[PDB]
Amino acid sequence: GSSGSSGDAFTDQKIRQRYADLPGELHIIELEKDKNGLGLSLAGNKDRSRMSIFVVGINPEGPAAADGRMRIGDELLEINNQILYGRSHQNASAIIKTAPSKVKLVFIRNEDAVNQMASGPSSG
Repeated sequence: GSSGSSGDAFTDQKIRQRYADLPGELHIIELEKDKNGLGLSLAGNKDRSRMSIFVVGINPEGPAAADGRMRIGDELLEINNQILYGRSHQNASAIIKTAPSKVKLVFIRNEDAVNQMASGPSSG
């Protein structure tokens, strides 16, 4: 009866409570992919053993920049109903690419993150 794959584990209430243990503050903002998409610089945690996608940059041409909500230090957790926790930053971007114009980004804001992140995308 109009019912298929059930799973309310991606519900905001569950998202905030799931990462409620984190020190920072969960910040869920919707950014409409721009001509290029969600242009954000991701980088693994200083220590490889520690997996975590941080924001060491926010493309001034992307949406995140236009909105003016996302900042440096945010730790992406989920994107378009897809948990990134554990996966490599590279993956995250991939998920967004396949995601539609509108994409729900669920990250955390911690003034200590900047100290945790590696801050080294090594692009060029």
